[PDB]
Formats: sequence, C-alpha cells, structure tokens
Amino acid sequence: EEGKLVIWINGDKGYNGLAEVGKKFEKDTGIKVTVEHPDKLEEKFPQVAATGDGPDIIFWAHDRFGGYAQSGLLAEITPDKAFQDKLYPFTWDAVRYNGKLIAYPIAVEALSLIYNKDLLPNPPKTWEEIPALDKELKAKGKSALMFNLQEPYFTWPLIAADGGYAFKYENGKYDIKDVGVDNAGAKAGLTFLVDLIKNKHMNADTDYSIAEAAFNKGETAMTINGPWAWSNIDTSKVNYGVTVLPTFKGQPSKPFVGVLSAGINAASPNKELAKEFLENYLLTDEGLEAVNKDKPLGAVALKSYEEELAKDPRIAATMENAQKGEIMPNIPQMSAFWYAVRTAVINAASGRQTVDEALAAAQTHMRLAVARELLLAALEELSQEQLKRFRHKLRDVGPDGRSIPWGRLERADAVDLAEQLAQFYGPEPALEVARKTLK
Repeated sequence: EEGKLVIWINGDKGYNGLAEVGKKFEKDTGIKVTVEHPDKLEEKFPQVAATGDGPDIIFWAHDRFGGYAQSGLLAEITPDKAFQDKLYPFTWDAVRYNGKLIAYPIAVEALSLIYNKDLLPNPPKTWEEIPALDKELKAKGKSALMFNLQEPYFTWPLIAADGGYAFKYENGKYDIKDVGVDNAGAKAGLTFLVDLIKNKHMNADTDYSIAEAAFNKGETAMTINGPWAWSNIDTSKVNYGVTVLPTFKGQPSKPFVGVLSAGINAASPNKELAKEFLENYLLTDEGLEAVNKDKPLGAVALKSYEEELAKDPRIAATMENAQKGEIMPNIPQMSAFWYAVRTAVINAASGRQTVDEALAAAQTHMRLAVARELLLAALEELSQEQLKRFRHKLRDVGPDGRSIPWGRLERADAVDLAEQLAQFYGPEPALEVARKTLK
C-alpha cells in the first residue's frame, strides 16, 4: 500500500494512457503506479475503501462521489488557488460536498444540439423557431427535432431555461428548502414542450431508442444527445454537427453537467503521492493528451488543454453547453427530484395532468420528502436523555384534544416518533410541535 499508487478507472476510459502517465511518474519519482479497471468498481469501492483494501485514487462521475463523501470515504484535497484557477471555476463546484473539495475535476459532459448538415446547414438558435421549421421539413417527409421525452435528464434543459431548477445552489451549498420545479420558468418551459406535442411537432412516446434511430437514418433534422452517442452517428455516416442548444425566451438551455472526477481514498497512506500525481502529472497538457488520445475524454476541465481540444467544434459545443448549464447536484435529495419530475413531464406530455398541476404535484413531493428527512434528522440528533424527556413530554400531545396513539411511547425511537408525528401534523408542523414539546 505505502510507497505505491493504485488507481481505479472505468474500463471504457483511456486507462492505458493513464498508465503511461503513471510510467512517466515512476521514472521521475521511483514510485510505481498501477492502473486497474475492476468490473462495477463504483460498487466495489464503497465496501473495500472503508475496509482498508481499495485503491488510492478512484475516477468516476461526480454524482456518486456525493454518496462516497457522505460516508467519509474521500479525503479532502488541498489544491492552492493557483492550481484551482488553472481549471474552469464551475467544475470545482461539482466536487464540493458540505463545503469541502473532495475530488479533482477531470472531464465535463453535457447535452448538445446535434443536427444534420445536409438537412439543416444552419440550425435554429431558438426553440421558438422549431414549429415553423418542422412544418417545412414535414413537407419533405422529415421532422425538425426528435429527442428522448421519457427521461427528465433530456427534457430539463428546456424546462430550466426560463428559471426552473432542482435545488438552489448558492455559496457553494445546496438549499434543499428552495425547490424550483413549479416556478414560472419551469411552467413556461414545460408548457412550450407540451405545446410542441399538441401541435404534432413531437410525439409524447419518443424515447432514447426511437430518437437515435430516427436521427441516424436521416429522418429527423435534429436531436438532443451527448458525446456517448457520437460514435453511433459516426457509424451511420450522417453528416452531423454538434452545436449550442437553442435558447428559450432569450435564455440558454441549461443541461445537467456531469464531471468525471478523481477522488483520493480517505484510508490511503499515499495522499501526498496521489495529490502530486494528479496535479503535476495527470492534470497537465501532456497527461491529459496521453489519456485523451487513447480514448477521448471529451471536454476537459484544464483550460489550457481544453482550448486545444476545442479545435473540434463538437467538443467546443459540449463545453459551451456545459458552461451555460447547471452542475448535476450530488446531494441525496435528488432522488426525490428524479422521481417527481419524471412523473410530471410524462403526465403533462400525455394530457393526464395540466402543466400547472403536474409541476405543483412534483413540487409537493420533493418538499414533503425533504420535510420528512428534516423531521427525522432533528429527532435523531437528540441524546438518549433528551429523547427520554421528549417521550414523556409527548404524552397527552395530539390534535383536537385527542392524544396520538402510541404502542409504547416511552420506548418509541426517532423513526417511530417522526413518522407518527408527520402523519398527524404534516412533516413541517411536526417539527415545530417537536420543538415546542421540549420547551
């Protein structure tokens, strides 16, 4: 373990180029660096890192690093402001969890507008032009745009364009009490999407497979997709371009941003060697180039090498849409976001719910789920004697002069108390009831 670096990276990345970086790192310092790509390493890491047996460095999308950092499995990195300013500022937000930097950002991915140059040499700059564009291409048997409408990941760029957001991100922190899925911007975006469906410009049943097949066979002029899809379009011999997403009401589309990141194992005995390898060997032009020409990293976080990589207009498009988009939040509450919004968009796209009631319902679910988590957290942090006095002060408590029924109140733990109080008072007023009970 000591005096040696073990790096875990997914097998679909340029791990041989990373090994070349480790080889230059060895001949400069004498420290051996071995790169491995275990199967389902993102699931093996949380069990072998706390156990004491895993890698020193793990490369993965920043979304899973939030769960890792919640378990204390990632060490807090210490790059000075000089090294931080060498990377794009927004990429640093993707590797922050409860204020602490937990990883180095490596590469950046985001949705972009993919268009067929033979069908559409000049793609539209606004969503507003799409209806008139579709009516023209429909005369030739084509359609303007097809993309996956079944997953909020793909429809959120339009919904967030005019002001929708999952949780407010300010001062390097997410405010889980500021949910923006039912504000006026999200309504305007979803209304425009539904209007496209009603006016037959889109079909509510289009999924990822149908959209990809239709674009790669020249049937539609545009699709919305990421770099993972480029290889299939390369096979299809479609003459395609990758460009900035259309604006809506003058505001850019805001796709979710994924940041491939390098985290240092908290149980590693080579944190200093890892930091030296990542800052001075990997995150340089030479190291990124060695990795990228093995398998392309896409848009990278290192400014100097991203200018060189942006000579490919497709990578420039990815980075541009990334800078205009929003970092994918790495907090656990996003589980309520994905469930709620996926239902709302599908129901609104079908006409089972209006846009207003679909977004309202999604807003309530996320809000009530957060409130129940906050009620439990407030009750679980009480000491055993605080909990004891809380239990006894809880007797005779109940709405309408009827005390809440408990099986054995004097031994009801936090989970029982929180769930039962939430059912009788709502999750938010149960918290004020819990506080007033003590005082």
